[PDB]
Amino acid sequence: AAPQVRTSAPGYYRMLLGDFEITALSDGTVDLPVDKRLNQPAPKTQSALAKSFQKAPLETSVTGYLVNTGSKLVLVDTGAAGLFGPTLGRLAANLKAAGYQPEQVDEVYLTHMHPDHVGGLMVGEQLAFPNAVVRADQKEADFWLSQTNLDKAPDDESKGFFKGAMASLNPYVKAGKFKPFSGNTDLVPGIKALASHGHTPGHTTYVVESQGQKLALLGDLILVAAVQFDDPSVTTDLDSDSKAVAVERKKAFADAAKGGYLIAASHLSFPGIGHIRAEGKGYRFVPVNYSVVN
Amino acid sequence: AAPQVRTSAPGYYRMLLGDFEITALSDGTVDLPVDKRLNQPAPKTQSALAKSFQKAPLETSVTGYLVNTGSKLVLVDTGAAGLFGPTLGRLAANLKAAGYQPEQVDEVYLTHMHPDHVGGLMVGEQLAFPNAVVRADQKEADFWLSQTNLDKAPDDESKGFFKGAMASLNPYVKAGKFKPFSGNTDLVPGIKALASHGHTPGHTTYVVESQGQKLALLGDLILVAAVQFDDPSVTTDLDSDSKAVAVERKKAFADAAKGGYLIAASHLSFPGIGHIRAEGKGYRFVPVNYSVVN
Ligand SMILES: [Zn+2]
Ligand SMILES: [Zn+2]
Ligand SMILES: [Zn+2]
Ligand SMILES: [Zn+2]
Repeated sequence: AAPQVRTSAPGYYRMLLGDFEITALSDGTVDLPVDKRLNQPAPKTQSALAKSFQKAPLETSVTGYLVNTGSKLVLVDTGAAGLFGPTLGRLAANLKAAGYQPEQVDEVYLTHMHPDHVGGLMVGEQLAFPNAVVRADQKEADFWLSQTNLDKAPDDESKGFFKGAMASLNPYVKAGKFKPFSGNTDLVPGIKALASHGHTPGHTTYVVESQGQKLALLGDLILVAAVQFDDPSVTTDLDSDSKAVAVERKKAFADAAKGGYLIAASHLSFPGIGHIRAEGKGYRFVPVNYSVVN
Repeated sequence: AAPQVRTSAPGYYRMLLGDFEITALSDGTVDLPVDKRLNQPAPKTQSALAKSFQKAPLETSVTGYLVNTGSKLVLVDTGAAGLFGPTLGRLAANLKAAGYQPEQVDEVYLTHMHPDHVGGLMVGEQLAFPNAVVRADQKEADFWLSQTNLDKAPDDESKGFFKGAMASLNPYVKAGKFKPFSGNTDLVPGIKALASHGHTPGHTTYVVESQGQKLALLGDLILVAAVQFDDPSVTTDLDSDSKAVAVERKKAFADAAKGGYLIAASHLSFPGIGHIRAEGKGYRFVPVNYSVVN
C-alpha cells in the first residue's frame, strides 16, 4: 500500500580530483539505433551489445561535466535542452540539484557542436549561462556556424545539426561571449584543450589536472562502449572523418592505459567516469569506484 | 567561481524490475584492509587491486536494497547504523531521500547478521522499522543470538559481532517481530530466500522476480570485486566456512551467467547491481546500464 515513487535520484555525481571538484551532470538518456549507426554489420553490433546485456535501440546516457577549480566554475558540454526529444534536457535541473546555479558558471567548453552537447546553452531565447564565456575550437565553430554549409546540407537531419548549433551558439557569438581556441591550448588554470579532431572537424578533449591527478574528458571519442572498447576501429556514420576518429580514439585509449588516469565520455553509462586497461584485442573500461565526497 | 560543494549525491539508486521498484540504499562507505583479510598472499591482493586501479585500504561501499512490489515494502539488509564507525549509518536518511518513511517498511530480510547489515534495525535504542516483521534464516539467529557463543568468542572483534546482532535483533524478538525461516523459503510473493550458507552459518540470498525479470541479492557472497570475480575461490578470514563460501559463490556466479539476470551485492561499488558473465577461470561483472525511471 506504500506507493511506488518511480523517480530516479537527481542525476549528478561528485568526485574529487586533487584539489578540484568534478560533478558529472546527467542530461537524461535517449534510445539510439546504434546498430544502424556503427560502420559494421548490424548482427555484429547486435552480438557485442548482447555480450554486455544490451540490445535493440540502446538507452544511451548524455552527460556534461562541471569542474570547480576553486577559482573558476567551468562546464564541459551542456546536454541537448529540447533539441533532441523529450527524454533529454535534464542537465539544467541536475546542475541546480548539485547545488550550483547556472549564473555561477564562468566558462562553458564544448567538445563539439552536435545538438546533444550544445542544446543546453539556451533556455528559450535566453542565455542559459549568462555569465559565461563559451570556448570551442575554431575549426568546430567555423564548420557548424557556416550558413553556406547549412544551405548545402543534403538532408533535413544534417540541416538540423547546423540549425541546432546556430540556435545554440550564435546568441553568445553575437553577445561577444564566444572565445575560440585553436588546437592544444591552456584554458582556465587546471584545464587544457587537447585536439582530437575527426568525430567533428574541431572535436576537442578537455584535460583536467590537479596535484598530479588527471582526468581526460573525451567528449564523443567513443560512442558505444560495448563495441568500441573491444574494437576501437569501429566508427559511425556520424563521424566527419572515420579514419581520423579511429586514430584519435586509439591514441587516447593507449595514453590513458599507459598513464593510468581517469577518462570520461559523454555517452558512457552515467556518470561515465573510469579507468582504462589494455585487454586482449582492445581495451577494458573500469568504472570509478564509488567514493563519498565530504 | 564557487566554493566547492564537495557533497555527494543522495545515496539512492532507482531501478525497475518488471512491475517491482528496486531502490539501492547507500549506508556510506568504509575503508577496509582487504589485503589483511583475504586468505591469500598480499602480493596477489596488491596485484589484483592495482589491476583494477585500486590501492589497499579499499573504500568499500555498504548497501541495502528496497523492494516495493506494489503491495509490500521490503528492505533487504539495513547498514551498520552506528556500529561500524562514523562513515556508515547513512541508510535511514537515504531511505527518506528515496521517498519512503521507515514506518512504511512491512518486512526486513537479513542476508546475515554482521554489524554492517543489522545495525540499522535500531535507531537510538529504539526500533527503526516499527511496523516491520524481520526475517532471517534460523541458523543465522541461532548462531549470532547465542549468549554462549558470545561468552565463548575468541577475540573482541567477534564479541562485538555477537553484541551488535543481539542489540539489533533482540528488540524485535521481544516484540514478537522476528520470524525466521529455514533454507529455501517462499517469502512475500516475488521474493524467495535461497540458502547460500558459509560466509555465516545462515547467510541467505534473496531472489526477487517480477514478470520474468530476476534480481539475486547476494549479500556478502562477494566482498572484494577486484579479487573474487577473477578468482571466486579466494576467501576471507571473515567467512565462517571457506569451502562453503567458495562453492556457493561459484554456484551463484555460474547461475547468473547462465541465466543472464541481475545480481546485487552489499559491498560491490554502489549501487552494486549488474550482470555477470563467465570470463576465463572466473567472471567479469557488468554494472547495470544507467536508466532513467519516471
Ligand atoms: Zn557527437
Ligand atoms: Zn554526442
Ligand atoms: Zn559480512
Ligand atoms: Zn558485510
